[PDB]
Amino acid sequence: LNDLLICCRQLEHDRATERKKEVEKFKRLIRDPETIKHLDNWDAVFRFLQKYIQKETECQASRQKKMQEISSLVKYFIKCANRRAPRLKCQELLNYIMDTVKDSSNGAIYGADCSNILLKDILSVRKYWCEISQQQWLELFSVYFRLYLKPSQDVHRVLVARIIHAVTKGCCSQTDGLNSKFLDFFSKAIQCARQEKSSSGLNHILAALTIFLKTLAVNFRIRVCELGDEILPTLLYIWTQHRLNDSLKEVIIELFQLQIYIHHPKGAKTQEKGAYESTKWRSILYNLYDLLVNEISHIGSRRNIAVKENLIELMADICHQVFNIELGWEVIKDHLQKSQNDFDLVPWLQIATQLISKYPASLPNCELSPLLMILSQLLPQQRHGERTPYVLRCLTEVALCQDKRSNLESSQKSDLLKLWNKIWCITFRGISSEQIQAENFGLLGAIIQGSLVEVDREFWKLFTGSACRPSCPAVCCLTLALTTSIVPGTFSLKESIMKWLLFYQLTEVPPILHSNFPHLVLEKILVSLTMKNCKAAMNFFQSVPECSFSEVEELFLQTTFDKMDFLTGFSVHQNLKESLDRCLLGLSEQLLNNYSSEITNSETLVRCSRLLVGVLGCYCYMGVIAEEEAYKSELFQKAKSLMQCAGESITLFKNKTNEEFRIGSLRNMMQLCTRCLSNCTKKSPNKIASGFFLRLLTSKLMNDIADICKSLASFISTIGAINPLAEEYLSKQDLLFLDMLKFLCLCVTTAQTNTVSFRAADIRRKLLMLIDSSTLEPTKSLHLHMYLMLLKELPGEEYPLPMEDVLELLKPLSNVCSLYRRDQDVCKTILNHVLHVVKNLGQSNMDSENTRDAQGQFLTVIGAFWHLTKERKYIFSVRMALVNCL
Amino acid sequence: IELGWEVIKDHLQKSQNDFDLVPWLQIATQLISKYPASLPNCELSPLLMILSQLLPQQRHGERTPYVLRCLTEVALCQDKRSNLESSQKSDLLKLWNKIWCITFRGISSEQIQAENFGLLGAIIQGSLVEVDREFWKLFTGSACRPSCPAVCCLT
Repeated sequence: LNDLLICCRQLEHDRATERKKEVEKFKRLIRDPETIKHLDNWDAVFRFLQKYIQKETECQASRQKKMQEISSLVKYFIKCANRRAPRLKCQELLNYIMDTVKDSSNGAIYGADCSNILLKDILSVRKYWCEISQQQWLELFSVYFRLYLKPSQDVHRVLVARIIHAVTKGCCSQTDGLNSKFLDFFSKAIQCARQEKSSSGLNHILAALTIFLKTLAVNFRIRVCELGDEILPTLLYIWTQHRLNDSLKEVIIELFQLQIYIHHPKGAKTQEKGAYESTKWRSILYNLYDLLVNEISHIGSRRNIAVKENLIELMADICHQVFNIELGWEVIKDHLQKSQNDFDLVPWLQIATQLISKYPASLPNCELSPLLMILSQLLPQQRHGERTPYVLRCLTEVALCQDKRSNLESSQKSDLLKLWNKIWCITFRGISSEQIQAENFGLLGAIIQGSLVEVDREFWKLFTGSACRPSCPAVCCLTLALTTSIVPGTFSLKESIMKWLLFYQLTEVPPILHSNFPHLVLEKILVSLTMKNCKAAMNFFQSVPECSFSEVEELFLQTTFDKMDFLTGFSVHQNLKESLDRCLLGLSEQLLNNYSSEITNSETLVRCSRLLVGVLGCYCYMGVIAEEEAYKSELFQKAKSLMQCAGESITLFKNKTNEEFRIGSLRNMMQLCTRCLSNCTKKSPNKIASGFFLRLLTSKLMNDIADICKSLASFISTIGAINPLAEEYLSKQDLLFLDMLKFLCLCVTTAQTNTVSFRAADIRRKLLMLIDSSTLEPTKSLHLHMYLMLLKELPGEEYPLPMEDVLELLKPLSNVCSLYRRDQDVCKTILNHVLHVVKNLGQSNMDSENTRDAQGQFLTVIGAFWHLTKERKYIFSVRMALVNCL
Repeated sequence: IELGWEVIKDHLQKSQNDFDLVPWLQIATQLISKYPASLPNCELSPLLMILSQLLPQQRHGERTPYVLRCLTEVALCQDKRSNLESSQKSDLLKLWNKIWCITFRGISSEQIQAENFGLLGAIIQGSLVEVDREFWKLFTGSACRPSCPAVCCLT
């Protein structure tokens, strides 16, 4: 080991003739046992390589080949050194890269090569990405940006900008942020963009500018505003005089949208509302409006005729900022009128849709009637065309804005009603078109929401027979129709509606079970169908209460003081009850008879059980039935039998763990049952349904899932580094494991409220043994994710947890904090996770030794974090996390 | 070898796509239109049953006008027969009532306007299904435009 290294070092210091074989001898001297016994050091061989390289280069075109093979061999040495683990320290390697790239004596190919090693090794390892200091970060950024500014241009320039985005990503992710004195540097780069035409690496530069402005938007707001005011005209000139590269266009539009957010947070218009106004900025806005108007009328701006969402948002924001040369809705109406083809009509409709959806008040009350008339004229074209769904969804937010206004005069409201009735009768036909099924039901629910057009008896005929299958648009239209209208008795119409909702073929599953619906939506409609007063039940149901760069907009609003976040039992139709019960039992027999172990899936049974428990909870919340007799109903028996028949899937899975085809169905039903449960303690039908679902669950499946937790716990592009918290390290089995932990945590935290067959004490014991100190390994991503999820879910303020359990949970925090102190993202994540155990740590009625030990450990770790923050070792996000936990 | 409508019904049943189903429907329609007597009275009920099953496919497809014309020709052939038994005539009346209540939807589609109007006219002229008050509502307002298909059945 040491003797071999000494011999290799001595051989490398000999003459060139001897070195010709000494290089190969040193390359072949490495071996697996040698590196196994060498684990510690690597700094010795690193500096040996350093001195060998410097002595080789110390002593034209001939030397280029020698440089090539020495670069190849040092690259091989770096790759093999970090093949297993990154033992080599990144500091000296980065200094070597810096001192070899700073000088112009080394060739550009060597610079590109060392950049490749920098990205593949330094920029691909989290430890290397995190151990770089702020001063080293900023000096490396400065030297690389100065190299990018060199007049020499080669193929590597687009490569160099790739570093620029990465390093800028590093300083804003691991450090608090470098000073603003470097901003002018980028300005000069922008000036360079005004001269060069290739723009090979300009996309990366623009992306780096966008991310840097997003990071630094917290401070230097005036500096950012003036920098934008002086830089955006250059970007406008480039856009005018460029080949319109898609990446360049999208990054430029992203920068423009960021600047609009900076200048006009949350659509602010006047100076007193928080927005910043200037003549140059207004001229820039007008020029950008003209450019967007020119560009939207292009083939490549969209076979597809739909414009991308970013363009629509940018155009709508510009229109809102400029609407009061004179601009207004008149030019929009003229463009709509003169659009003789769908190609030039769809973009304007999209712009109007987005503008009304985001800014309902941007449309004056005088122009709503002309807009409605032009939309009505453009709606029919003798058949279902491309623009038909666009117009259908454009009318939706127009109707919504009409709902959200009350200053309209009597004449105007009468005129809009006499136009909306014709709109209703026109849109009544064409519902059978399935390709616009989602769009049609958007209007029908919306208008009924505002009571603009009185519902007719013929509308109730639509939800009958096999005219349309029960889908989410259909049910969300039906519920809104039911809230503000009374179903006619033509005792039979309600029966037809119930039949259509529960249409069963006498061998395909009903569409309600096949597809997914929002939780507790069909059940409310079903229980109100039998209600004496459906409208009253509707008004009663929703009367119950409930428990990125966007946040920078609210931050600016708080800073400017524009938005103050602070200082702010019915009887039921008896006759329909037995009919509903008969339908339920019939579908129960149909589902049970055709059920099979393999061919029949399980999530359909889960959805049917959700429907049954929703109906039961709705009945319990009313005075229809009592809870005790609800427990004894045959609906409970069928719901239990559903999971009894579905448990054989888990029984087969626990024996055949290697199976990879059932994982999708199991994860589907597992996500469904997680969405079924509700952890809120308020008196709501959701709580009753969750309790029923928990009490349905048997102990055998609980034990099986707890055992397979331990069974599976033993299993063994991006510009910069990979976040350890990212999902790319998580496979399908990992996703199943995490949502399985979610389900089990919800079950253990919500079962104690009611009476269940299974005992939660042993379940919690297994959960804690899953994260046992001997078993848990902080170095593993899966184990760390499981620990964070368990810490997030186990604590609960409703009922105090045992102090032994919470101290056992808190014990493995110290080592994972120590091993991941250099990574800011994991620190902020764990700080966000640890704040939910305080609600149970605060309750200390039984002041024992364990309580004092747990609170002392928490106090010590919080104090250590506070001291670390006082040492300027944590980024701003860590500071917000610490403030939140305090 | 034995040949008959049984193989035609089998081909209709096994046709999983409109490519292999439209030609057989066209052949049946032509045979019924030209030679009504070629279809024995025993197989008309299974033929109508398979046609009713093949009529809906969750949207307006290419085979829909062909199925509509086939049903029209079947109704026309049923018009020119009087030897049917009481049980068979009652069963076909019930099946035609089901077809009547099914065919109301999709009337707004102008592409299959002519076929829908022809089928409705065939059923009404044959007196297979008693007309309802909802039928008169169809020719009201601006839901459909007056045309030759809209008046040939109306008269």
